[PDB]
Amino acid sequence: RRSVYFCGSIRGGREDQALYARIVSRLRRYGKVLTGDQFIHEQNLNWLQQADVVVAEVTQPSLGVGYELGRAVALGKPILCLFRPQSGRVLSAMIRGAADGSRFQVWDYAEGEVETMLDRYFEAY
Amino acid sequence: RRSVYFCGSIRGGREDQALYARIVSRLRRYGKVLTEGGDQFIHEQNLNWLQQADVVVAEVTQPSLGVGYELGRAVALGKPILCLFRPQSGRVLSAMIRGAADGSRFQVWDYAEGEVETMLDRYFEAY
Ligand SMILES: CN1N=C(N)c2cn([C@@H]3O[C@H](COP(=O)(O)O)[C@@H](O)[C@H]3O)c3ncnc1c23
Ligand SMILES: CN1N=C(N)c2cn([C@@H]3O[C@H](COP(=O)(O)O)[C@@H](O)[C@H]3O)c3ncnc1c23
Repeated sequence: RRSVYFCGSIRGGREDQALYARIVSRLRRYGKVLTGDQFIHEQNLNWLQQADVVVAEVTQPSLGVGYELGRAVALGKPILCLFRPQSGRVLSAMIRGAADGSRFQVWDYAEGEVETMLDRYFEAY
Repeated sequence: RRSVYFCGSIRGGREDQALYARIVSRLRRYGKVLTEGGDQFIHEQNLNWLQQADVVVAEVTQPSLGVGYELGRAVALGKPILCLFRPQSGRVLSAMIRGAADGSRFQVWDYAEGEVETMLDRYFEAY
């Protein structure tokens, strides 16, 4: 059974929290979902090393999500970023520009599509 | 000359623009500041500068994917890091940045809005 690490804004804001729950619920079909500040950081870094794939929802700007992505790229992890363009935001150049189409992927989606997007990525992975 | 890479929110919000310019100015005293095609060019140019950099300085008060990402890449390259956070903002700093501190290779310092130059001074003559 493969490991999935999911990334989503917390102190950047909990606006998309309910959408994170849907993503996590869907990911459970595709693997085990892995996901006092030092302990938080070390436990997360531990789980990040274990993960076979990293999935982030990057619509809500977040330091932690970005940092997780950064450590994940350096660890050679396959990454999927999901961004909602209809949110009115322009995605961070550093995230969007990291997309190489294989190891680092960034997918634009509509709020109601999230499940079908996840299925599409994993049915190809 | 010594190279400094500076990180600050752009697409996460420009609330702290002025404070970055203040930081950049002071950093110029301690070395060359590398940070003054599309997004792919921006990422590639920035990774190149990050690799060259001797030290990484980030203002982490405004939440930002890019800043976090840069800090993540920087840790993995083994760069010395300094994060500055402003508790006056009312925000609670991300656990992942605050928890990433080891007090030498990765420092996270709290500051008040008039202390920014004096905080930067402290780090560089202890560097
Ligand atoms: C209590 N707490 N606080 C966080 N800020 C915090 C951040 N994170 C991780 O970092 C990301 C959120 O970063 P922030 O939005 O900066 O909070 C999430 O993807 C989490 O995996 C956490 N994981 C467990 N507990 C956490 C946190
Ligand atoms: C045009 N543009 N847009 C960005 N979002 C953007 C982000 N960044 C880098 O990423 C950090 C800001 O990321 P975001 O706040 O997510 O935009 C800064 O510290 C910059 O070094 C950039 N560097 C040059 N040009 C940029 C950007």
